[PDB]
Amino acid sequence: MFHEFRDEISVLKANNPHFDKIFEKHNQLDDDIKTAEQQNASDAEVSHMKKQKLKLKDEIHSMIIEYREKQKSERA
Repeated sequence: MFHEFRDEISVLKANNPHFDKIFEKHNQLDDDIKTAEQQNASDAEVSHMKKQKLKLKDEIHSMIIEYREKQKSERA
């Protein structure tokens, strides 16, 4: 919810060269969970897809962790 969670996560993670793979794979999950949530072909299917969301999110969120430690270690 913090500014650095949407501004640091969307600016550094949504614009970093790694976003290509980290965001494409992550954006795919959110695309598979939403496409599955549209009709909910199967609760277990829609609930299993989300499990990959927070998982594929950890990589996007984890990037910031390494970004705040590199920017503070490299810049600070």
